[PDB]
Amino acid sequence: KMAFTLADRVTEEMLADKAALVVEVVEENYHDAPIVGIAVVNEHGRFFLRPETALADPQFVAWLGDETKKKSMFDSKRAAVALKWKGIELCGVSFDLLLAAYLLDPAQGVDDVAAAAKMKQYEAVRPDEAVYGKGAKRAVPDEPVLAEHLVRKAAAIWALERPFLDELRRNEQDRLLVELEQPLSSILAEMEFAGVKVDTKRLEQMGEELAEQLRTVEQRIYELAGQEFNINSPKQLGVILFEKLQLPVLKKSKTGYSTSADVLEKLAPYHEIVENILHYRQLGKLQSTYIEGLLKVVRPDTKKVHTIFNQALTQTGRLSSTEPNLQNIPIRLEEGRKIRQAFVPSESDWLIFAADYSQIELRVLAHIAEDDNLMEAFRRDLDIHTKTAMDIFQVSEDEVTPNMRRQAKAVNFGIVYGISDYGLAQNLNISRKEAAEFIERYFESFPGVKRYMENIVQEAKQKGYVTTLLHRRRYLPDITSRNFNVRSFAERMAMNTPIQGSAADIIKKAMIDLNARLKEERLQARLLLQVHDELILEAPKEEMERLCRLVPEVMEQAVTLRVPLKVDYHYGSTWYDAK
DNA sequence: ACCTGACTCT
DNA sequence: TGAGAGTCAGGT
Ligand SMILES: OC[C@H]1O[C@@](CO)(O[C@H]2O[C@H](CO)[C@@H](O)[C@H](O)[C@H]2O)[C@@H](O)[C@@H]1O
Ligand SMILES: [Mg+2]
Repeated sequence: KMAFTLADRVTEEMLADKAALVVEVVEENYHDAPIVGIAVVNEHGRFFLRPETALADPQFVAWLGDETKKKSMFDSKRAAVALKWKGIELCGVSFDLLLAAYLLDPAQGVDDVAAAAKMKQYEAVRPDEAVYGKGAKRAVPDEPVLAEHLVRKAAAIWALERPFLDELRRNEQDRLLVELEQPLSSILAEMEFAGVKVDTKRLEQMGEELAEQLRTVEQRIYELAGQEFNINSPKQLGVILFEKLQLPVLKKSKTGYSTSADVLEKLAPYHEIVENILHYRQLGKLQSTYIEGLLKVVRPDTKKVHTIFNQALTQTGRLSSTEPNLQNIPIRLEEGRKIRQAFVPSESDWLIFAADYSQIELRVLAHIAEDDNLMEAFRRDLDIHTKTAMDIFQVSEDEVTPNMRRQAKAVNFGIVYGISDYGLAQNLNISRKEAAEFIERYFESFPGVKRYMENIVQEAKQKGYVTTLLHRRRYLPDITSRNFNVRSFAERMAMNTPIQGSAADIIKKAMIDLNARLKEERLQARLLLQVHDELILEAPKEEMERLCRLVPEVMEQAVTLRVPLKVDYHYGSTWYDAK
């Protein structure tokens, strides 16, 4: 039972210039959430503070906001955002153990102090799930149990900083932490806190129209089935399709009949019900997920959504986005794309500005593989899919048909995401054998890419991991598996992670560079969102001309590759219009 | 409360 | 026959 002072006032010895700090927010969504307790561990001791005391104390608040008073934390964004909602600035966080653990091995799934500490044989700290419980039973425990937990977390941070930093340095990842992921965390905190304004009235009227179209289609489906059933139950729908209407079973799921859209598209010729089911699902997804789902997470006092970017989750160095996920808002189909008309600037006379990299992943591949053909294509700023078609099919540009371009694009999608010949076969509705032929023809036209793929798979086997341009790492222990599919996937990930992960590295560095430039230029523009290869901002209408020049340049110059980077941009009165 | 299947994005 | 994030409805 670890020693500490349960303090009832802040003292000067709590305000040392180096500390482990815990500012505990237990709610999963930390926006405008309570802080339940505070712990400080430093050279003078271990301290627990009640937040109503600490956060009302001017000296404690000044210390929190003093850049020269250095703090080590776990998940500093969570604390920084919760403090922002209370009007308190957190500065001086020089070490974030969450981000340190994530960089060392994203596959460990570190999401609490205990999990990080276990990586270095430190077990004098309980998992948060053990203290707070889970789901319905989740609760803040009584003060003695809470205070000991927060102090043990602070103690672990204090003890673990040096070994984590030492391993990062050995991995050549120390700058990645201190110069890239930590500064980014502050930028993400500001994006999240600013939020995105939503035109809820427009969403509600869309919901009304959708509801009417769903009722029409649903009724059509029942008259075509000759009975009512739950269309959203793949079990009940499978009985109607495959038993009652006797449609061919072209594919199964672990549990029953497949009703995936690609299966359904093949069955459309047999019965009118099928097109109606596909339309019902399209409309229902928009209704349940992007109208109703979105409305439920808009804050009613300000009509904004405040996402949380998980910076320490994905295996490739991408962010993820939650509550709402603003990285999967519809765009491909025009009916869904209209959802974007609901995402508006937060101030009158402001506009939405969106800038995206053109083919960043294939450009990164050109650079890392040093493929002469691919590097020449991007040096000419060619349409990469048309050029890929010319090469794999050996035809001139004016002989490339739409279908040839489509198939070439699919081969390029495959390379960008590292999918298998089976995956490409499925995407193109062709045999595995034919997909393998496509892939072989690609390697004849891009032999540098082939050499890269061979060379990286050997490197992953030898080292045990692969790396990205800015030294992000992904371990691939399955590369030696005696199971063909398992090993093949690891080999694809060896090839793919440096492409996907380097693209994540670049856009992160661009975000950092852009925030610095916006401040230097005294612009009011602010970053709202990142969507993997694109950045969305809002700014006064009077700043658009400057941003047209500034934002693409900053993004294009974030790194210097053997090929140029190219950024496209658009702006308008809503996110829909920034196209 | 977790799992499955379907669907959205890059 | 693994790209992998998040969300939803249904269903054990
Ligand atoms: O605060 C985000 C940060 O916390 C973790 C747990 O360490 O994720 C928690 O919070 C997220 C934000 O709501 C949730 O999506 C997630 O389910 C929850 O565990 C980290 O994974 C994340 O980086
Ligand atoms: Mg793009």
